[PDB]
Amino acid sequence: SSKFSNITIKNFRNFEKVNINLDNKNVIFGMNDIGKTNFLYALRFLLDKEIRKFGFNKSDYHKHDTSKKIEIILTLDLSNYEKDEDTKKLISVVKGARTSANADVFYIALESKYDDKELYGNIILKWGSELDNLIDIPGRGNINALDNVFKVIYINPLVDLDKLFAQNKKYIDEGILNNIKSLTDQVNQQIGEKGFQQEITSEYRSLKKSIELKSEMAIKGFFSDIIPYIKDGRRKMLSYSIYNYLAKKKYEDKIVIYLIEEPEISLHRSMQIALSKQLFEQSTYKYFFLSTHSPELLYEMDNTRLIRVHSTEKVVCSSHMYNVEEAYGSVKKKLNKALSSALFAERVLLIEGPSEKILFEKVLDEVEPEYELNGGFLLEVGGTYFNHYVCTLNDLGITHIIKTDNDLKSKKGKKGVYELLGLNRCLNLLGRENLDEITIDIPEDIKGKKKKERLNERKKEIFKQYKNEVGEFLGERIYLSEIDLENDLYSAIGESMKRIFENEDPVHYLQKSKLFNMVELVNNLSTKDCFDVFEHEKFACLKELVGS
Amino acid sequence: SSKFSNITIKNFRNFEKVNINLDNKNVIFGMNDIGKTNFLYALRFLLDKEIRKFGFNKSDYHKHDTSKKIEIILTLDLSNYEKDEDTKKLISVVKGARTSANADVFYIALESKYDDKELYGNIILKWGSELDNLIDIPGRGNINALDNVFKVIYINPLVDLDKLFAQNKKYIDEGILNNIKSLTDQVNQQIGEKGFQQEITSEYRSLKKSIELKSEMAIKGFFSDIIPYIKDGRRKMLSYSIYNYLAKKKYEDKIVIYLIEEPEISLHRSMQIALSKQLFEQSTYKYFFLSTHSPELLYEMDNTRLIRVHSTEKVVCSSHMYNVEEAYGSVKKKLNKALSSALFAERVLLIEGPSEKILFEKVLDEVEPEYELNGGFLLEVGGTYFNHYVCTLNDLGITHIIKTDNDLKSKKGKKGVYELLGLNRCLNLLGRENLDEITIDIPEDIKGKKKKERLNERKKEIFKQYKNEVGEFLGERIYLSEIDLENDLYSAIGESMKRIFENEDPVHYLQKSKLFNMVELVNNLSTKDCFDVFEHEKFACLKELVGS
Amino acid sequence: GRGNINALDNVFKVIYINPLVDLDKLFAQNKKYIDEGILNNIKSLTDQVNQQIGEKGFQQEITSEYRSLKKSIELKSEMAIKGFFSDIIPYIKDGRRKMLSYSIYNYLAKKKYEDKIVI
Repeated sequence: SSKFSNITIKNFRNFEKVNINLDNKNVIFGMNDIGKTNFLYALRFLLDKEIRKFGFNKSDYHKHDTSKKIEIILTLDLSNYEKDEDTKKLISVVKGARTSANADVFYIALESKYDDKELYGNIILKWGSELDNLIDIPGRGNINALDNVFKVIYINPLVDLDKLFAQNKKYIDEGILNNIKSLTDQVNQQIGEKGFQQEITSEYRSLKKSIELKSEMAIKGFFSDIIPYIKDGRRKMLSYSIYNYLAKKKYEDKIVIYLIEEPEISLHRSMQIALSKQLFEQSTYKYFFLSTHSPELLYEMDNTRLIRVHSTEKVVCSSHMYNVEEAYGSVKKKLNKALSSALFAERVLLIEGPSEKILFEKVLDEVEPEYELNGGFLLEVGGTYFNHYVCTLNDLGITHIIKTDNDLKSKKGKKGVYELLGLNRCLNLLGRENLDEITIDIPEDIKGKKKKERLNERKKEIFKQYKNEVGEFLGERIYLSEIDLENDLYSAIGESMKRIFENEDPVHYLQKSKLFNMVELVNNLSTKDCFDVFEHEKFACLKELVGS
Repeated sequence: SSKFSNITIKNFRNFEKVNINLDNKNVIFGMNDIGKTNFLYALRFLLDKEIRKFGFNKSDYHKHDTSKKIEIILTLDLSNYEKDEDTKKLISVVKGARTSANADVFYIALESKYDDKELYGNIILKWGSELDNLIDIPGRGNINALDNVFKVIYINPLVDLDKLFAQNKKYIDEGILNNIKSLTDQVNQQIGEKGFQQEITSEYRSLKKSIELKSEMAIKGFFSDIIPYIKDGRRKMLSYSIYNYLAKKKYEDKIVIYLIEEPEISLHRSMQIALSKQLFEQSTYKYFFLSTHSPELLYEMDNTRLIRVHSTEKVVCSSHMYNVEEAYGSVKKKLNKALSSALFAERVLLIEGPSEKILFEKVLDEVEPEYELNGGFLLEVGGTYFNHYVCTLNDLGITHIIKTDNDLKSKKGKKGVYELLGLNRCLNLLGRENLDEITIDIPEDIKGKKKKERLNERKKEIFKQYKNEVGEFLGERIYLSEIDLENDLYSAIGESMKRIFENEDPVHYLQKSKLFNMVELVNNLSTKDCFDVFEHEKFACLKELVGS
Repeated sequence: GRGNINALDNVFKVIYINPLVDLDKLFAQNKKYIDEGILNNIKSLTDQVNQQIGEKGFQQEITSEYRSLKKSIELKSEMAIKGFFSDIIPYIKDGRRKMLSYSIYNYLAKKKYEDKIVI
């Protein structure tokens, strides 16, 4: 359902052989800053006439090897031709280069072979329906048929608004203009109305065989300079405001593709969210490619493809089609802001709530305070299932770790029925179906602390029944507690928790106020306590997060 | 206890009259990008010889008025002279410009008066112990005594490592060097060992009345070019790695001041945290001024002064000495990451946990989804008191709003005693002392849901007793619920909550699993429900957050 | 000397004539230092430009786009804000304009630097 299928880059700079799936809206990010920039340049060379005329240098070839040929192919999908207007744009120019047998697909390729004597390898653009017999894109002079289809707008991080406005002023009443024109000449008559015009001529005439020297603008009219005025960081957003209005009117007849590199540069965090809303929520930017290091620039992300360039020197690329389902729509904004910062990390530990974050932040601080520097990240997920977070992180090649409590949820409208919520979420990551809800018989005289302890006994009983299902969880880096985190914490530092709280049952007291008591616990936690919790088998997720 | 007291900027560019307190480590941020840049330039003009020799242009004067004089004064504190080594650095150069009566203070001023005929206003640097009779800083030629005290290192956002390395190579064995030197000459003898050297001379000699042409490096030795090699974004951190080692050895005899502008540019989020740890935790950067738009660059902030430039055109500056107390040290990293993003907002709503964030994000989405674009922010605080967050936001001129539940906490080691935790935190913001803990008599047969309902009756009773104390909370934008959020939510949409949950007591069912049930609630919440919750008097904090 | 100037800078003013020079750029340096009832009519007429320029579809649509993006966008025209004197570049009635730059230097330096020795 997207015109842009995938792009292939062969032997171009650090790209040995890289295949990346695509969509209308694409966002690229990762550690390799060189790979992200070369990715945008590889798209410009294929589609931007100004950057393509310069040809390939020796450095652009992969590993500076001129024998290997540079090849950049863009695969397109024309299946939605019946209801896509921009698809008909491409068809009208391609004409007979398509075949009816493969009418759904169309290829746009860039081939380059290097000449030693000419010290210069030219760029030959081919297209066609079949990848085997691509034909040269027809052209006459400095323009070809491809330049009539696609117009590439590259938004530099740093831009002067007055300079770009001078480019758009020309194309963007008459009886009124005539009065302004005659009045413009009225300026020059009053300016001359005098001692300098006559003395510079007497000096010029003796020097060289009328020197009036009027004033600019009045010669060419008021339209020559019409720079804007509002009523550094603020004017950057007005340049985007010009781009939206300009490109639609100027390039309505062709497909416009935006290449936005690092737009968060010299931009406030609040404006980054404003730009993110305009990129995804608004239909103003139909097709763009975005390179960003800013998590706040993805707060409003939806219906986009996320491309992650790996930190390795091989320049491996992992792409994910990020789409928020309608069921998650009521918590979409909360979910995106938490996941946006996790895309840039290397290992993400899925925790439930803030009480786990308060504990883990203190424990990690004593054991390994540089865990975020090396790519670790604590992502808290509350109320929702793990599938949306795991699918996005898995496709992007990000190591995901899950630590959740074994919980039971009472079904509404019926008493005595409890859903196996803790197991179902871990089973959902493995693709298995939700387990049947169970009914446990608790007497009416058993309430409060006595009631909770009996429910814990069912959790331990349920945990033992699915002993093999837990075995599959550990292979998938899923860590399901027997009862909950507080009981696993008691197993690691029971002597410390009893001394810290002086209460004979520290687990019961910790769960009274989970946030406050966890803060009270971490304040009195010893350094050996943090190492004991870290080294304990029940907390293997902390060892997997640091990556030892 | 800090050498840098405050700085005064008068009639310099957009700074009409601005007074900013300072410390050794300073971070500046805000909407006004022009004010932050002019703030760093105002410091360079006072202390950087290279930027000071160019003098003041007409544009540098405030509102382009040359009548008003530009004045930049830096107030210093020399009280810690007995134990501060860098203080003795300044004393050794100032010599007799200090008086013993005001020995604790020293002024460094920049005065500029404009000449119409000379079209140029020079920079006159004065210093002295008394602000009334400042004396010209002694100098001879292009250097003065102040250039011997302070060395300003300005770190540009974009820097080439090889170029800065060429500046530091000179100042950073012999029998080994002698073998490398003779071997270097061995290159040239083997290079000549020939057809080009004789033919270009035959052409040159006929053209003009020996043309051997050897090879660079071999003439000046191997030390001329020694560029580094490791075994774009990665090399930026190595440039900082050079700066730490270079500046300490090169400028050990003088006070080095770093001016770092927008270092998050072209830097990964993980490296920003690495740089933040080096700025605050490490003692490598004793004195610096930091301009940043990145919240991740303040994850490790501590013992620094936060300067916030207001969004207004008057360029108002609010400064806060941010310091984390020892009591908050066990949750310092968790607290900083939440507060770092709140410094850049304009209105911050302090909520307790994520269940409040899940609800507020959905409600705000329907009512005002652009609330973060206009400066709103939801900051969740769990387990800790509000004083640390409110003091930082209040000093920076950021509107702070607090919404918390009226809670009771059981004291450890004793039953029947409950602390008025909900009221104490709101009283702590007003400066009042903690209230005396109360004891409520609950029978042993009353447990579970019946026990919670009796405790709610005490909360309503406690709420009515302190009816006037709640009145002072509303003036301070403190919103204390009578019982909790769930009961206030029932008051706003009771009909909707009963229909959504089908349970006769939706408040009791919502509190069973606060996270999951809140997600279940917001999914079925109507648009009119969000407007009813927003318009209700119990949720006036949402109206104060958007700023209507 | 005091600051960036010394007594020698008050005696001698050095004019360095580069082989390649743009006349319009050097003229912008000398325009400031080189009647009133006439200037007042030119000034009011300069404001008469801006009133007739706005007299309209772009000023309202860019604001609707800006206001939704960020919490009036009229955008007039340069020169009319600072007056006619901001840009007054010359016009005669590459090699020829080089001699006119010397023609400016002779007249400029004598009036501007009459009080000091010009080299």
